[PDB]
Amino acid sequence: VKIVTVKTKAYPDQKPGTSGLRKRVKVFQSSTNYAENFIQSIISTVEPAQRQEATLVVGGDGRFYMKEAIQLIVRIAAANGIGRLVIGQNGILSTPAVSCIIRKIKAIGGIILTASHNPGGPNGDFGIKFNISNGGPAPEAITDKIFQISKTIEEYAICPDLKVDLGVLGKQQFDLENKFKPFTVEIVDSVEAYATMLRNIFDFNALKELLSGPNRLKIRIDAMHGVVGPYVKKILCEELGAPANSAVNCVPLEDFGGHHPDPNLTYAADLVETMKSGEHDFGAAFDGDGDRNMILGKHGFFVNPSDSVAVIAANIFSIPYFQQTGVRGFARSMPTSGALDRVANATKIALYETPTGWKFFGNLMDASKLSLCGEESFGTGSDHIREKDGLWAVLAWLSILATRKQSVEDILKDHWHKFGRNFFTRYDYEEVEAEGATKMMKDLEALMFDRSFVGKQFSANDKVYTVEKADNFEYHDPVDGSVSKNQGLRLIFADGSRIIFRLSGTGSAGATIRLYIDSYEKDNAKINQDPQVMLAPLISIALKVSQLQERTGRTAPTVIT
Repeated sequence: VKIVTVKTKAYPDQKPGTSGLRKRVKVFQSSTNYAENFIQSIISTVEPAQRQEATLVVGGDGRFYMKEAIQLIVRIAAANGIGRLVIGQNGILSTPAVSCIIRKIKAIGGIILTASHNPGGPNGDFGIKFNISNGGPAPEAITDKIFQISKTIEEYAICPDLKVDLGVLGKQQFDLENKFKPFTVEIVDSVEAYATMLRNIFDFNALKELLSGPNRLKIRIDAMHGVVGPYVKKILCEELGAPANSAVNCVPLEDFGGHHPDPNLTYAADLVETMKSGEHDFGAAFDGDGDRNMILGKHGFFVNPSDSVAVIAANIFSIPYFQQTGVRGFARSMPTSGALDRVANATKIALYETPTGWKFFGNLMDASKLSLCGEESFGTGSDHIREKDGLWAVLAWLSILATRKQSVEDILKDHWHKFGRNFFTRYDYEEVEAEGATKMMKDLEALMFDRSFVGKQFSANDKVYTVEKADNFEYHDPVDGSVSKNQGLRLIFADGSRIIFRLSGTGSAGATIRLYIDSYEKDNAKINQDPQVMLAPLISIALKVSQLQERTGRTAPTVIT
């Protein structure tokens, strides 16, 4: 194989965010050398003397164009001095799977081809996420260095003629012009190391009795035609024994079967109606790269992502890994409910309120300060890998059903009687006109920081809402030193209820308003009722204090969660 150098011309817009460079498929296949430039810039943050001994892991959610880009990663990595590439079979590797192999085989990092829940196909989205040696996403110092290089890149090295086969397991070696050591491409099965990790974390024997034995928990798992389908089939059906019919949408399709792979009540509607009839006792959906999850009980009973991290924490010792490893810290992002705090306070185990996104979670985990973490945006994880893990949340849930022998609904009623209930909902007011929004935020801030704001009685219906605290949330990371300022506007009442305002403003399209309401109820009688009824007093207080119908003219939200 020949090593060629191609004189290219740099691109202005290749700024990789916390979730890698995400750009619609069209840009990648029509903008000459866009992919090449970004791949050669990623390879370039890796120091020459460290390249020959370096192994990079490669793989992605399976969406359209993933195979072309992998053949690009191989050719450039080869011509560039990279010794070895471990590619998942067929290029398929899930995001929690790639984190798992990087850590296992001590790889330099990995390149993951995924655009998460964002759709795929020719008129779909395409991303290139870079993960580093600890197995987690690259941190800002590395993402910006990729950025500066992609902006000033003049030329990139490639082996044009080289073409590995992705369906063949095993090792492939190639010889590169005059280079003394050969290039190794190793095709690994996609599920093996990941299931070997899960085997030592969970008690597969109890789960096999649950799913196969006379009692048989009749489950329903929808993998929405993304990367986790292979993993459901191999681990839950073949190894654990669940019927073949338990695994819905489990064949990775390039266009995700023309649908958004987003684990929520709106997009996993087919699973939600299927759960309503009553025949299944458990259901779950996952996103395109397998790191987010939706738990469903009997008849469609929605288990809220904030309640779920708290249920798993309240039973965490039912899982072999926690029994042997110990629980060294709990964590949630700030917009997520206070349910996890009610569980954490019942113990001498530390809780951390952090901004949105994994980096906050990751650093605590590397500092040996975090074992279980969750986000209200269908995200759950632990320190086994350095990314979130959808199927791990499902096996943790089946591990709690196995031990408990109660239905999902019963586990939650018990939970709310022990810990009280944190009613939670989330209103997504997608894209508004920036001036009104900034006004609403500055107004609110002013009003919130007053000498008479605090302690004051705000009210409606059965209870009284006394403002115990009110700020614009900022975080000082204990590990990398960064300070994330003005993360969200929040009103905190004395009973425990909260209202968080978060403005996702885009200097390209507009400004999205995310309204989060967390309302703590401790009464034995009010705990089991409907969330929108119990949350309406605090939602109208949020519209009456923010003056949303006023400054941005919006009446109802785009989405409710």
